Parts: sequence; C-alpha cells; structure tokens
Amino acid sequence: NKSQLYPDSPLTDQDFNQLDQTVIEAARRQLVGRRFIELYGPLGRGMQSVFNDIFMEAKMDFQGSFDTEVESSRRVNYTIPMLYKDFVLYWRDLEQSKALDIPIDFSVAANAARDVAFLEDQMIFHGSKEFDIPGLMNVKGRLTHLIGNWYESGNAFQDIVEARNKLLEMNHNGPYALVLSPELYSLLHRVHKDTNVLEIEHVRELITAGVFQSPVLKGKSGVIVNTGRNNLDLAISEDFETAYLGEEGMNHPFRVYETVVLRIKRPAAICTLIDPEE
Amino acid sequence: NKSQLYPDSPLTDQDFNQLDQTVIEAARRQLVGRRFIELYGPLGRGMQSVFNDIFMEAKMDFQGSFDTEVESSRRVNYTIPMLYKDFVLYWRDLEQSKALDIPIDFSVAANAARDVAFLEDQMIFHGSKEFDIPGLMNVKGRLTHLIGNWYESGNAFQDIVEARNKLLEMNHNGPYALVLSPELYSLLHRVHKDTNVLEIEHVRELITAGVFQSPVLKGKSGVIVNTGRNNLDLAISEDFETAYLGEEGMNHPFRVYETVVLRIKRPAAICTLIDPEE
Amino acid sequence: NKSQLYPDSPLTDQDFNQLDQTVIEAARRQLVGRRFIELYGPLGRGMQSVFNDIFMEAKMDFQGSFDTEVESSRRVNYTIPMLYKDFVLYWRDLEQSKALDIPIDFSVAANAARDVAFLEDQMIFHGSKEFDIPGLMNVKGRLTHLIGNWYESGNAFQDIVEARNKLLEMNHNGPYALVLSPELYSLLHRVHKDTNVLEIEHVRELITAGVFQSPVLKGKSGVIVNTGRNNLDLAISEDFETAYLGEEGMNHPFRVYETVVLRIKRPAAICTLIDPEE
Amino acid sequence: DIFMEGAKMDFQGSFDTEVESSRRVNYTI
Repeated sequence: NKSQLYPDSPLTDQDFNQLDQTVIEAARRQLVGRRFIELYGPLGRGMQSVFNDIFMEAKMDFQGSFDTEVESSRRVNYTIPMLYKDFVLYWRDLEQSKALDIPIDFSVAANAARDVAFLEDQMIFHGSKEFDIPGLMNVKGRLTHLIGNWYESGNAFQDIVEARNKLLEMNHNGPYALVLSPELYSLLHRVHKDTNVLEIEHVRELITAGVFQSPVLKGKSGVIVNTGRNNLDLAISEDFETAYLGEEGMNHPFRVYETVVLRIKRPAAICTLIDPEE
Repeated sequence: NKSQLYPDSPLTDQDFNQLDQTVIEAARRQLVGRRFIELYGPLGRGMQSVFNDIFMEAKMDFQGSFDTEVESSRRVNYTIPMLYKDFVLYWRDLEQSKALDIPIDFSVAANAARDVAFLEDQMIFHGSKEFDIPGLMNVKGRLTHLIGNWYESGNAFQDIVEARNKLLEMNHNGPYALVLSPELYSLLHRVHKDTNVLEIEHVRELITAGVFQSPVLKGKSGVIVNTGRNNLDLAISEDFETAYLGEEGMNHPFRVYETVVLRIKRPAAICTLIDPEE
Repeated sequence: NKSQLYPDSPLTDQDFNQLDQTVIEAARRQLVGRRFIELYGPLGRGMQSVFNDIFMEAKMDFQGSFDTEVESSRRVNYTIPMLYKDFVLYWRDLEQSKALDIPIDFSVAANAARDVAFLEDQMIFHGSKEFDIPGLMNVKGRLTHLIGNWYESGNAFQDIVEARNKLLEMNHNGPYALVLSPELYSLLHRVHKDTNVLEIEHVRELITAGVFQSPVLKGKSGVIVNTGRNNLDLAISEDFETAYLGEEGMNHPFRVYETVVLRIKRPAAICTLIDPEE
Repeated sequence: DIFMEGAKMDFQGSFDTEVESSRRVNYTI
C-alpha cells in the first residue's frame, strides 16, 4: 500500500485514492494525442532504452515454394525521458478538516495535471533536441503538399483530395486522420453568403477517422496521418504517478511524474500541408 | 493443442492465441468483399474440388396437380487454390523478453495479413487464368450499360435509374449493392456551386444495401449486384492459418495460408457500368 | 547437460566435452589483452546496452554548512557487438572411425578459435567504427609523447623515465603496464653502457609489472597505462560458446560465438609513445 | 584435404555459412 511505502505522511490510504482519481480525470479531458495512436504495454523499470527498426522506400500456387523475404532494418537506440511538476498543501486547514470530519480539498492537482499533458503534447508534435528524437513535423520523407486561399468556398476539398491521391499512389490505402490549426478550424466552420454550404459534411465522409484541433500548432498548418499499428506506436515505461517530497516548515510538498516515448516505423505514411508560401 | 503439433518452437500455447488474434484483427479491417456475400460452411480437407450448376436464361386451385418442373443444370467442376505469405522473427530479443517477463511483440504479421487479403480481393474481382475460373467483370451475359459526364449535377441519378430499370425488366426485384471506383467516389461526394446539392442522399434511398469503394478497380468503372443466396456464394475449405517452417540459422520463420473459391449460379444478376467510350 | 539442448546432434556427450576443451585450449594461448585488464561479471542475456560515465578532469572550515557539491559525469550509452565463426564436418569419416574404434578428430575448430581471438584483440586495441567505440590509442586526452632513435646510446631508459614523469606530475601513480611492438622488444636486450647489465633489467624495476609484445601493433609504437579498477574495465555478456546448426544434406555444421565490450572512465591514465617518422 | 586458399562481426546475425574447396586426395603408407 501507499501508506507503508510513504510514512510520515498526513494523508491516508483512502485519501491517496481520491487524489489519484482527480489526477487521472484531469489528465483525461486534456490528453488529445492518445485518441488516434495505440499504446505499447508497460515495460517496467528494467530498461531505460528501446530499439527502433526503420523501413524506408504473395504467391498463389498449388504447392508453396521455399523462398523468403527480408528488408533493411537500420536499428537505432532511443532513451526514455522524464517529465514532472509539483504543488504544495497548507496545514491548519487539513487539521480543521480532520477535526470536523469533512472531506479534504484537492483542487490544486488539476493545474499541474493539465500542464504536464500540454508538455507531453508539445514533445510528441515537435520532438526533443536534447535527446535528438525525431518529430512528426520534422521527420524525413514527409511528402509535403502546398495549399492556399481557403477563404472562398470549395478550395479546401480540392486540396484534401489532392493530398489523398498522393497518399494513395504510394500503396497506402487505409483510414486517415486529420489535425488542423484552430484558425483553419474556424474557416472550415464558416457561413458563406449566397451559397450557404456547411462544407464539412462532404469532408467528414472521406476522412472517416476524425478531424481534430490542437493548440500546439501556432500558424496555418495541418497533418494527415494513416492509422495503423505498423506505421507508428508509443511506448510508456511508467504512467502518471505521485510522490511525497518531504516535510519542509510545517507544510507538505508533492510531485507528479510520467515517462513516455514515440516510435515511427514507416516515414512515408505522414503527409503535411505546409503553410502558405506568402 | 498447437504446442504438441509443433514441437521445437520457442513460442508457447498462450503466445499462439495472441498471434492468432492479431492476424484475424488485421484481416478484418481490410476484408471488403465479405460484407455483401454470404459464406458456405467449412467443407474440410476431404475434397479439393466442387461442382457448380449454371442456370441461364405457382398454381392456385382447390386440389393440386401431379406435374413437376426442371431446368438445365450444366454441371461444371472447379478446383480449390491456395494463397500464402511468410515473415521472420529474430532472436536475442525473444530471449530478452523471456528474461524480463514483458510481453512479446508481433507487429510484423499484420503486413502479410493485409497483402493476403488484397490478393484475395483481386482474385474475386478479376478471376484466375491458371485455373480458368470466371470473374464478375468478365462473366458472360453481364447486361452492360454505358455512362458518361458525371461532372455536371444530376447526371448520375439518371444513369442509376436506367440501370435499375434494365435489372427490373428481367424479373429481378430485390436489394441492390453498388461498388464504385475511388475516382467516381470523389465525384459523387463533391460540392457543386450555385446548386449546393449533396447528391448522395437521393441515391442512398434506392440502393438500400450500400455503396462501397474498392481500390482494385483502376479506372472509371462500377458494378451493381443483386444480393441473394441463390445468385452467388463463396466456399471456403480452410480459413486463415499459421504454420512454423523450421529453424534456419538461429531465427524462426513462419507462414500464413488460406483457401477460398467463388460460385456464380445466375449470371443475369450482375450489371456493369462500362468505362466511357472516350 | 548436453544432448538436451541439441537432441539431433550426432556427437555424444564425451565427444562434445572434448570439442569444447579443444576449442578453449587454442584461445587460452592466443588471448593477450586480458592479462592486465579486469573483467565485469557475466550479465546474462537481459541487457543489450551499458552506460558509461567519463570524467574528463576542499571545504576546510569549522563545523557547519548546508549544501552539496557534485561534478559532471558526461553520461553515454553503448551497444554490445557479436562475433562468430563456423566449421563443418562429414559423415562417412565418422562412420569409419566408429567402425575401426579410432578416436574422432576435431582439428578444424582451432582455425576458428585463432581467428576470433585475433579479432577480439584488434577490437580491444583499435576499437570498432560502426558502433563508435573508442580504442586505447584513440581516446582524447591520451597524453602523447614522442620517441627517438633506440639503436645506440641506450636512450630507452631516458624515454621511459620521461614518460613516467608526466604521469607522476598528473598524480597518477602505482602499477604501470607497458606494451610495445616486437621490433622494439628485441632491441631492449642490448647491454647498458657503463653498467654492463641489460637495460630490460633496469626497466623492469620501474615498471613493476609484466612487459609483453603484441602482433596487433605494426609500426614502432608503444603504450604505457596505469593499472587499476575504476580507470578501465571489460564487460562480457557471453563467453566462448559452440552451437550446432540444423543439418543439411548428410553433413553437420557448427558455429562459435562470444560477446564483449570495453569501457574507459579516465582518459588521463594512459600514455602513447609515437615515432617521429610515423 | 588441400584448401589452397576472417571472422565476421554483426548485430542481428547471419543467414548463411561459408565453406572452402576440399580437393580430396589419397596416399599410401
């Protein structure tokens, strides 16, 4: 139990569960990337690094042959980073709660739970320079496309179908997911005079896996990603966890931490709509 | 069990189930043709061939008569083919997984599971020349129709109703299913200026069994098929199965295989929209 | 233990023991680097990577102070390589020997043992390019020194004294080990002028450890290294081992393998003597 | 046997073996 692991803690075993529920519920509503990407299983504390194999660039007969096929692995090694945030709890109110038997207040944790998720999203989208891990935007062989002038009606659909054709020509036919900037989201959901076309019902049919809005993307940009286990995956060593730092003064400081990493096996899947040249 | 059948295999009985689940789940999302065609039961390993009878071209009274009716069978014989694909698993990582007690990775199988399904779809749509089995596109008495100029609004509905009338005149009244090329799919789901008509809500009412998109069809083409047990069926000798080839070097090679065939009893059901003459 | 790992191997337990003894005996003579370098204990198959800390290069007062001061470690990661070699046998000769009651011959394995030992020594001395593992003569801050003519006047003693002086100034003392090319090793037997003893006897007094020659060094060159743990170490994963591959035709193939890596913590414990012409 | 003619280092491993020319001959005592 948590109580035996952490002595000298005013909080009890029941209160630890209530704290954990608040933390996970706060994280759930603000975790965006998890929706269209699967998860690797919890590896444990045994390893600090993982291996990634990059792949870049059937017969019908009565009796089978004896041949076999292989490709270029190009194995690489990646380390697992750590993220954290901390908060503090005052005394002289916890004592009052204990005396009056009323439940304790844990509103503070949500503020850190949101920020850690925001940092994780930024790391996934743009990558880390310290550990030189690649990101979706800066990955090699991303098959860029150019778009412009989304104001007038009917321009967005042509660009979408053009990107889909480029994805198809490389023998990648499957469900697609779309992520767009908040500014482009408003232009998509817009009222056009003399035409009165919603302009999203047509688009929703083809994509079939969802269009999402992310605040990390600052300017006008968008990504179209094929969804599959083979193309990409995400590996977690340990999930959200809470620890008790010590006893300074008379108050109690706490910390929350998490570890995660991303692996991209086939770079050709991703397509990026570059910002307008102007 | 699989373990007794295949000795000298590092994988265990539990891992065989996990492999099978991944293979079947990968096949499920990419198997298209199964939706509008029923399945014959698993025959077994006793037979390698089937017989097909081709049919081409009630009384109300107080007491029944003694008459009977028959038709032309024209029995023919068809053999069952085989399809397969293979993959490899490295060592020195399986040992690490066993030592650390973490679960094993089986991502490779999905790549072959997709390709075998693609080959099966191609065989169903176009047929095989080695065994001279017919296909939907090249079957005799297919009641072709001609279409053109789907760009301007309102042309597609007229062609659809014309094909439906031809199907009806031959005493075939039932649910219909439609399969179209990806290019025609985009033209159907298009935004038309000054008219703002979705143009698919009207069509969806009549078809009543579904409009689908298949990547096998290269150019502009489409098929309308009446759905019934009598008209067509598909016979399976054995479903997706996995086997262990042997022990070369120090790694482990595996194979996946399947057998299937198609029978068309009444050719008149199918209607084909031929590509534009130009 | 044997005949359980390889049930299909024609060789019996006693023959396998003889084969293993013959394999190890050849390598025992050839191995030279392990004489003055320690070894990390076998880690098993769990780990494929290791972490090394490089150190490139107080507080006298009364009771008190509340602070901690640490120094940087420059953490880095490494990957363990694999080396292998193989040999083949025959069946008719084994049958003839069994019929005539003559002991079997295993001469071929000696060549493989010699070849793998000659590669392990070269990897230790010069390093591996693919994994970017530094060698003894390639580490930065190696404290080089330059030599002169050794044919006459007995300048070898002065060169050794000057080389030891730099380590003494840099505060590295204790046991030293000197490795030099055979050409320089031969010349040390010349008489020392005005003393009439051999200069090797004088040099041994300063060295206080074994002086040996290695064929890996080609030109006139030498290295003197301070010998102790926490300066350099060798980590082994698997020792020399022999495996029997799957039989093909009627013959039987075998292979040998082992895995080892090297780490250097303090680059300043080494000195390299360089010829001016080289 | 007259051969009349180096170790390998790899990460994943190898799928093939290596051989040499036996050139067998017979001698009498």
